[PDB]
Amino acid sequence: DVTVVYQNGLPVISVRLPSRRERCQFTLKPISDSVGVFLRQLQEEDRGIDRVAIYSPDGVRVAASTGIDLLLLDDFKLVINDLTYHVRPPKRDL
Repeated sequence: DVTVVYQNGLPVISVRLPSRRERCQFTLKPISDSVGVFLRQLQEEDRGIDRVAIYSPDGVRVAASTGIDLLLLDDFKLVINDLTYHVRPPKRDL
């Protein structure tokens, strides 16, 4: 799976990327990082990623400008190449 865990107050997203078996974790800043920033970090991590996107649980594409704080208010789907991951963050205030 893709997991979301808060460490030292910040969300840490751990992902399996297509080109290696070792998982990679991405620490994000909810107040300043955006969806698009995180997708760019993923692509920079693994050149074997041809395509990456995030969708709502209802399957609607999430805007790249959206803050990570808003994204982590509820579940989401993370598409990496031909795999879709249902991510379930821990629900926190805002």
